[PDB]
Amino acid sequence: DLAERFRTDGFVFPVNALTHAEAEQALAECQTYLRAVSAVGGALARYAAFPKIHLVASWADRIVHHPAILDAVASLLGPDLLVWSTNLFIRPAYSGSSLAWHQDAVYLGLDGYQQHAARVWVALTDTTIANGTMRYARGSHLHGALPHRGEEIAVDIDEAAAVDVLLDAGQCSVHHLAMAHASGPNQTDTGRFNFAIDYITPRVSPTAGEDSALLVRGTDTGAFLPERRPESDFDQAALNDFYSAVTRRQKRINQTVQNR
Repeated sequence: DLAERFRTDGFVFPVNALTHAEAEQALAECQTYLRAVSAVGGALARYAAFPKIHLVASWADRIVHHPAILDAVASLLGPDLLVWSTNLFIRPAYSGSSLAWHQDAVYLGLDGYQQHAARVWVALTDTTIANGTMRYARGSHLHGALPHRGEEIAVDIDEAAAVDVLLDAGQCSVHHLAMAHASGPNQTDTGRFNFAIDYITPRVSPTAGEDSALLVRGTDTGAFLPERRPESDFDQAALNDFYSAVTRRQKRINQTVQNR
């Protein structure tokens, strides 16, 4: 029924992943990682929060391979899975900014996310009605990406029917890349930390340009050049593959953004 809920609503949550203790430990490792790349500066600091954290940081590598997440995603997308990107979405204490309703798919340049992709939104902290959580628009995914603070989907969203994504630390939400969502400001004294993972099957293909992804279930990488797991935090081989993979991805992003 998990797949049925996902396909009907365009999302499904909560699904269990990390324990509270694993969530807190992961958050500590994430914070340690952020400080470290900030001190190194350069390209790691610039791309600290996206799009390939899992290729250089052991804590991110561990989560995207977590069996509970992979099992949940497999029940939605099938047994052949790849990690296409990772994102840190952090809303610090008393951050007054808001994000308009929008869909993740707009600038990803992917073909086949309609049936063969899902974003896993892992709560490293609790998500509450007041700490800047995401809201979903149920059923807003059924026509794929739509035309678009950030830019906003050109459609009227019923705010009263929107669904606050409320999670215990360690739980996650899974939503369609065409799910319309918005996020409010964090009104609390504690930062809100979420780790987002884009899972795809080999039936997803880039609209244009060379692309890469990390095989996590199955043996088929489709059109994607294969990536590798980091042997250790900031291992030089991982850094070199990171530079290559991020450069490849940002070329794609730059290209789709140009075709607005």
